[PDB]
Amino acid sequence: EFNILLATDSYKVTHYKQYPPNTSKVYSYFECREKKYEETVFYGLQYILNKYLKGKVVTKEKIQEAKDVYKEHFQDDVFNEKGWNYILEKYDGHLPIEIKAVPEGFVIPRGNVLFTVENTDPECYWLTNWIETILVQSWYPITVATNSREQKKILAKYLLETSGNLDGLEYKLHDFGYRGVSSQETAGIGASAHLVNFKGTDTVAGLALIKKYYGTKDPVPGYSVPAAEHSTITAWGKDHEKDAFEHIVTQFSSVPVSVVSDSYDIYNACEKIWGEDLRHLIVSRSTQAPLIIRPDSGNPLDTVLKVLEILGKKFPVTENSKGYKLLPPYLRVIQGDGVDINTLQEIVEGMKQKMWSIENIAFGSGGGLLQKLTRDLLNCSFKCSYVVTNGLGINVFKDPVADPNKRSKKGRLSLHRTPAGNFVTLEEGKGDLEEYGQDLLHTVFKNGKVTKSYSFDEIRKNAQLNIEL
Amino acid sequence: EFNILLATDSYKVTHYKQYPPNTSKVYSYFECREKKKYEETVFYGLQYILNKYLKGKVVTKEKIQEAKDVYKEHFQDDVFNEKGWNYILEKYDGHLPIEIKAVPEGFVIPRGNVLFTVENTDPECYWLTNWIETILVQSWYPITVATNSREQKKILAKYLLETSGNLDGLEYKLHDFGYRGVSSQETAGIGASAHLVNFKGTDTVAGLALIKKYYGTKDPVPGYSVPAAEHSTITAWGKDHEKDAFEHIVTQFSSVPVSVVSDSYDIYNACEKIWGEDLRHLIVSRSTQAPLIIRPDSGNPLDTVLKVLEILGKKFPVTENSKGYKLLPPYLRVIQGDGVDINTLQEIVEGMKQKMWSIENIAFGSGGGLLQKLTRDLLNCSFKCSYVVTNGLGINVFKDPVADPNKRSKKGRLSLHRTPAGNFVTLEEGKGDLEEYGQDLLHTVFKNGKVTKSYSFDEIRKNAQLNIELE
Ligand SMILES: Nc1cccc(C(=O)N2CCC(CCCCNC(=O)/C=C/c3cccnc3)CC2)c1
Ligand SMILES: Nc1cccc(C(=O)N2CCC(CCCCNC(=O)/C=C/c3cccnc3)CC2)c1
Repeated sequence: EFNILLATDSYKVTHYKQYPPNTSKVYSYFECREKKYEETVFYGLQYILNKYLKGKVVTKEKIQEAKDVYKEHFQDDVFNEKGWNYILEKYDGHLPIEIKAVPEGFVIPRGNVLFTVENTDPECYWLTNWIETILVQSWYPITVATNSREQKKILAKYLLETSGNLDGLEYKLHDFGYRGVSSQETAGIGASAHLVNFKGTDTVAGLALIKKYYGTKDPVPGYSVPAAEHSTITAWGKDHEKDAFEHIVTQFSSVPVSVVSDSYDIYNACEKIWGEDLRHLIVSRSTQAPLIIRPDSGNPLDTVLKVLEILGKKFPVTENSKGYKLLPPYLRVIQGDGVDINTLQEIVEGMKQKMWSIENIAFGSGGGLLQKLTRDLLNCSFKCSYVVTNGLGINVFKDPVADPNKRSKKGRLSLHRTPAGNFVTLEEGKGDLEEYGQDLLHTVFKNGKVTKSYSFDEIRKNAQLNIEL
Repeated sequence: EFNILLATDSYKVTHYKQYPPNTSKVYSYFECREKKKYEETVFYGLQYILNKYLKGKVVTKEKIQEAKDVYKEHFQDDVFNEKGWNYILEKYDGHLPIEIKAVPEGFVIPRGNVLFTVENTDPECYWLTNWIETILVQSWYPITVATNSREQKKILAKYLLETSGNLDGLEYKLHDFGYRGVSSQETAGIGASAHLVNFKGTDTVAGLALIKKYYGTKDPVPGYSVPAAEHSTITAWGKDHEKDAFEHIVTQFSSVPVSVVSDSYDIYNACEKIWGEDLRHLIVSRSTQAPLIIRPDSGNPLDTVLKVLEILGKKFPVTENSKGYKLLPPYLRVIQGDGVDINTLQEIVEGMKQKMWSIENIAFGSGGGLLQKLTRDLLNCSFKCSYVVTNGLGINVFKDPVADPNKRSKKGRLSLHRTPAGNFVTLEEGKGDLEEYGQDLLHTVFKNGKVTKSYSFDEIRKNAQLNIELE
């Protein structure tokens, strides 16, 4: 079972002995520090509040387990047993913490307060930063959701330019990342974050997480279709690739079906197998049930362009109302190898230059989508900005000489709309002056309870692109 | 609760309809594919997966029904192999009819070798082998963390031995700072445990419980830490009182090593004029067991380390060790734990060496670089079907994409062997059966729902030792 007393960085065990004597308040905040990626989608806090922070999180057994572990880990008795016991006894093991946060799905420029944390009992001054470690992990769903939304912006731009509309947008970036993340837990968190922006996923773990922690009106938040893998083609033998293809598209004759076509020779597969031997099985398919040809190797742009050129010579191409070429409706491509935000841009731009509509393609992304991301992409960071010691509040901050980008904010913070409707973070308690209206942060956790929450449907609404609105 | 029926890539739900008819066996393997440097990989983490997710009764009627219900909506179609999952429930009380054979954990194996194989033990469950690809391929993560951590240990060992003449302290020279910087609690425990294969210092507490539960150590714990400050504990004093914070902290922890982040405002002033003058008397009186460890945390990591050492060498008595390298007094050391990854680590120790500073002077912390800034394509960790039985005939299967020979997979039944010169070879096409190469190094570790062979964390560490530590 999870034990919050064992879910912090080791050094934080020792911090209660380091703050100024008679400190009754430690007040901290989270931002995606300013330094590409100008605005971040705030998502994932609610998962952490519910799974890890709410309710009775301290027990006698957890305190004893922690004590025993830390005694050996530090080769010394430095653990605040009394401090944890106080929480157990006074609050029935509910954390005396208040968290205020911007609504989930909100899209906020860099360098703004996203949430704040403070203790609600003077005895628990040390608890605010105990829980930095677990809260800072919100970087991950924030960053996944942000980077996925940034890819959506690219796809929207190019789809609108090449087709005149956004039809199909929220299926154009499919999550392939389940195997390529670091754990089952990560898989669910990251896949949920991608689903803020798109509807297509193979990372099944995302569905249960959303259902449990956020909720949707629809039975599920994301969808998939049948598709082949190398094992299901290659198992037939090298000389029987055509047989595998015929079997699979016949098994799935009335739903869209993706078929990995590069086991031996993508270009032969497209030109000869699909384009000649099995063409009669493709041209007969419903518009609601296309064959989706999947290359999976080689230079992504060059491979997509060559696959399209092949198919456009074997199948009847049309020219849409914008002047771009369009495969027949029973035939599409999915490129799901080497896709990240940079190659995504390269591919759609190269397709546009060769007069191929983005309607012809969808993308899959695995590691690029869910794994090839770090906390330093958006500089997601938690810092103390205010303390009260001997009854006096002081504004506190770091400001390292050699790196002004690491300067932190001072004092009590609030988030506001400017007169032009942008965001601003007021420091030093200046929000109290009421020159910029009401604080946009809401209390979402207090004293062991989640006090405000968002459905997944609301999060999605909040995270929509302008071009969509 | 975890449901293995919902723990696969969605498309794999449809694959039972795609394999050739009359297929009784699907046999697949995992490797860290070679790429025409990370030449060798530490095999670690499978045992976690086997125990946590794969062993015992993993199928129930309720799990079947919930998968069925989710998949109907997710696919907008009924494609789920309810019959096949029910078969396992009724026939094997929900235990997976799968055999997995693996190289022992901690083993260090060159790229492009079989590390483990998976096959179904019941013909009806031909589809189950690749169902569990997704969950098993996540072993990429502990392998990669353990590998990348070991490659960093190789760099540290080289420069420590050069600058000092020995490896003392090596075991503590790369500390895990990564708990906040990973994507989840579960990742934290897995990655931290992988780093501890190579080192003994960690602040990622999650790693300890994982090792205790799934591997085990003769010692009470596998990893250790010391007291240390963060910006909050310094800055909470007010800037004008940074010296008061330092004094308070080193006096609180006067008898153990203590790390004190020193860059809140001006790292150079803190070193030269706070530690180097105002509080010097509290540092020179410390035990060799209980040094002050000054922690910069900003600026160019090499430049900052070199400037910090230059300042400290002017304020504190420096000696020259027997190799000619400068050494701080024993009550004073440095920890650099900003911007550290395998590339910057190398830069910093080389820069130190060029300026005649012993690596004895320094330890490193690494967070995102150690545990998060890694992907499955670093070592090309990959799982592929290499053998099937169809109509009772075994056939060697493989991929070989025309545009990428690096993605060619191995053929047939595989086995891993020592070569006559003591290297490793993977034999393909069942050639291991010829017995020209001594015993297969793959052992059965899972069979029909049971974990059949386990390794302690101690054994894993032994297996993963560096040669230089052997020598
Ligand atoms: N306009 C346009 C253009 C392209 C297509 C379409 C269209 O019909 N759809 C949009 C795409 C949507 C999903 C397709 C997933 C296919 N699945 C795979 O390829 C699975 C691979 C995989 C690989 C590795 C790991 N896990 C899974 C089906 C509907 C429309
Ligand atoms: N030769 C030599 C050279 C350098 C030192 C030493 C020496 O005494 N040791 C080696 C190092 C070992 C551990 C020190 C960790 C200190 N912890 C921190 O700085 C924690 C920071 C942090 C930051 C972010 C997230 N989590 C934690 C103490 C023993 C010997």
